[PDB]
Amino acid sequence: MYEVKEFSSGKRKLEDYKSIIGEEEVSKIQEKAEKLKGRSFVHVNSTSFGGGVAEILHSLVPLLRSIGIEARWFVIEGPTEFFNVTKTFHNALQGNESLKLTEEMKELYLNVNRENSKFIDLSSFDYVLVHDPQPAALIEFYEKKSPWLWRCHIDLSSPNREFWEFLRRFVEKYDRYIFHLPEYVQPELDRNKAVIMPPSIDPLSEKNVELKQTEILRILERFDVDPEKPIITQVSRFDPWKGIFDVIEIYRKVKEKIPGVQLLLVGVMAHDDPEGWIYFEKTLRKIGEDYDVKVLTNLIGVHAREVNAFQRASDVILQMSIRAGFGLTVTEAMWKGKPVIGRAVGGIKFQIVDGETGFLVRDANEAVEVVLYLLKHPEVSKEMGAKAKERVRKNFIITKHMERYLDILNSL
Ligand SMILES: O=c1ccn([C@@H]2O[C@H](COP(=O)(O)OP(=O)(O)O[C@H]3O[C@H](CO)[C@@H](O)[C@H](O)[C@H]3O)[C@@H](O)[C@H]2O)c(=O)[nH]1
Repeated sequence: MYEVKEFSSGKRKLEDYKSIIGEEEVSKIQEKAEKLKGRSFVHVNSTSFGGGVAEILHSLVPLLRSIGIEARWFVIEGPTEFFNVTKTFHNALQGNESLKLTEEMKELYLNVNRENSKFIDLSSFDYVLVHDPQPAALIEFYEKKSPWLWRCHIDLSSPNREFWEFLRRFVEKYDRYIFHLPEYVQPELDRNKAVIMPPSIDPLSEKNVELKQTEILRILERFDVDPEKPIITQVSRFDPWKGIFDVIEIYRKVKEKIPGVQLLLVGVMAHDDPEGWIYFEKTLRKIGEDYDVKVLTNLIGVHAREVNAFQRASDVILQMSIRAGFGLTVTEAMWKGKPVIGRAVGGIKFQIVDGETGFLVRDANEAVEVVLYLLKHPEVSKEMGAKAKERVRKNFIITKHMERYLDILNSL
């Protein structure tokens, strides 16, 4: 079990966001952090590199620090054989009731947890937060003296029975269980001690920070995107249920009335995700040689900062997921003032205020209508975008994220 000490976002402090949330909110914040002044608020997880959870803590910990709380972040150490099992635990918990949990695995898991628990006495802190499965087992290797919080970053409405009955012996312990949406909350738990906390976006990160016109254009000219013609875009992982083929249908139907429209299929995916790289190949084959369609991924060098450019350069953003988690991509788009068109699923139904900040469609032909509407009526589009930005500012920003936690500690 290592520790953060440093960070990457730098010395992020509530002040760096003053301009974004106004002083009344920075105040309202500091207030809620006085009643928790000089306290212990530790975070534990699998890694500080790959992941959004990691990307969130790098900004969140410093932030908690600079507000009066002695935040601190410890990570977990383990051999490949430990992560692979957890990779399984993961997909097991998110459905896929074909994986088998065995004693070899249980022993390994619990042991890794028993060991990494002999490095830092977690029970000594005023409050403890454990992120995701991997370290859930820690809670039974110390005697509770303070509240323990379990933060879940995955779905738990239909988990692999075998695996949930095991993990649950750890989760049921913690004082509160935190889920992104009110659908990931397993019944085996006590709804009274459960907390809904949508994730958030950090306005100042690579993925969401305001770039300069010139850089956007460089990134555009680099992947052959014409900023002078209309652009529609869907940012998402390449899997069978993100509506990627529907977006292609939409782009084609729209293209009949607007022959210059361009479709941007953006998406970063790990090199060990065959499932993903196979749907990716399938997509290119379906698109055929229509180069007005740009398939942008990390293979070709697309990353957070490039994705940033692509979203900003878009006229309309789509998210035709058929099955979705919270949908941070919809959030980023809303932050950049873009009207989103998407399906009523998971987090997408909660973020989009139909008719106000974007539209919720049921199929592709309806998605086609609104895309043409918006394209034809830019001022309207600009409107929905502004509102969408406000919605995020007031609801899904890393500061409203923290303030949510602060609310959780004063409620213990
Ligand atoms: O191709 C991609 C895909 C994701 N992102 C980033 O990831 C975020 C969007 O994530 P979404 O695409 O919102 O993530 P989900 O698909 O909703 O993640 C689901 O699946 C995960 C496991 O794979 C679970 O842990 C989550 O709880 C579950 O919601 C955005 O902020 C992006 O910065 C990219 O930049 N490019």
